[PDB]
Amino acid sequence: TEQQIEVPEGVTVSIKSRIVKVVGPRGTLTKNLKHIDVTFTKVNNQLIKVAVHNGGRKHVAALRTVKSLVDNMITGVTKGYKYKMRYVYAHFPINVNIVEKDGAKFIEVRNFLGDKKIRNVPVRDGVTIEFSTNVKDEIVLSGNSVEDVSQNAADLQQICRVRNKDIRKFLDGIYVSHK
RNA sequence: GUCUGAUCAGGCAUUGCCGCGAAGCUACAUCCGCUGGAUUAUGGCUGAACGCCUCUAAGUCAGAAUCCAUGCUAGAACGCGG
Repeated sequence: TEQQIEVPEGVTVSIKSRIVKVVGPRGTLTKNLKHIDVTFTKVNNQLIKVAVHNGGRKHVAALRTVKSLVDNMITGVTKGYKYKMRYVYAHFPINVNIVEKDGAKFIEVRNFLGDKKIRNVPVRDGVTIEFSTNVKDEIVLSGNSVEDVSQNAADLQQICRVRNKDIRKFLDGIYVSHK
């Protein structure tokens, strides 16, 4: 089938082959968007329209999602999402520095479990990670994208997953709060 | 023990006669030794198939000795080539 997605006043959508751009005051975000047959390069003024002729189970998947991610990219570049995690610790005081001053496209977790060491991961695109107010448990991501924003949830969770000691007993772990 | 005439001074000979070191070599001994790339279980990330949902169909990431290259020898098919 075919679907329609509009664009408001202070946003400019521009799909140009599979390469998409959505423009907003936070940033301008690129991903790709094109499956088998389906042509999303049909800009009818405001309405960007996905259209395909064929159907089928796995085929209808890439009809909806290319429609969805342009609505999600406008919410990302305009408003900004907030994906939610928390630093948890058992006894030892888990210490964090953020992507400002010291962190030059990296975040850090030190004193995870009983580390004298450090478990380090980089960060993705133009994500303005809002850790703390004064001090908080919660770290909360926000950026210009949708994907790259919560990718800094993935970055931070996997690098210090509770592996070498058990997750069940030892409660040093930065788990997800909710999507 | 015997010969060189004898004494004597010198030789053969009995495994290097048998008793004790340093050339020449060595240990029971001396010296030395881990770079980048590709990805899996697994966990997530945006988002489906399928009004909700979730790692995959579009889209997109973190990730294992071994894998793989660093380190040393070599008939362009590898000793290049001035």
